[PDB]
Amino acid sequence: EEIIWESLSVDVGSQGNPGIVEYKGVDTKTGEVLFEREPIPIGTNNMGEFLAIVHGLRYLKERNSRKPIYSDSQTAIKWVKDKKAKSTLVRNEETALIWKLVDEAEEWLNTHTYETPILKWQTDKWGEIKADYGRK
RNA sequence: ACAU
DNA sequence: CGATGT
Ligand SMILES: [K+]
Ligand SMILES: [K+]
Ligand SMILES: [K+]
Ligand SMILES: [Mg+2]
Ligand SMILES: [Mg+2]
Repeated sequence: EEIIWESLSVDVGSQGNPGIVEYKGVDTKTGEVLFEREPIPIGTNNMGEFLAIVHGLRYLKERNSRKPIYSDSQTAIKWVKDKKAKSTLVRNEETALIWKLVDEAEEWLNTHTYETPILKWQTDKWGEIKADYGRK
């Protein structure tokens, strides 16, 4: 329908999938970058999209903000709703860091509360989410 | 199929 | 063209 401009938008960026994963959150209205995660050497697109939403939840909660979060990831929105990131990525020494962060994000969700609406960014209608990395 |  | 996901 209408974009809710008073919101936080998040997105993953990667070099390969699986590959190097990062994410960022921006003010939907202004494009101001509000947070950026240091690149993680191996992860998946969906793991990064999940981490980005959870980081957004933590960021808004710390600031007493009731703004919604936009994500373009059907998968990550569902994983956050379920409090469970159902990634297929093998757990081995190479993937230990991303899996540690995902495990810690799930743990945060299981021990905290939030009312933040997590909304699907409608890329087909509105173009690329404002947190997009411009790499595609 | 749809969403990345 | 390849991959991650419901
Ligand atoms: K997109
Ligand atoms: K991109
Ligand atoms: K597929
Ligand atoms: Mg995305
Ligand atoms: Mg993007």
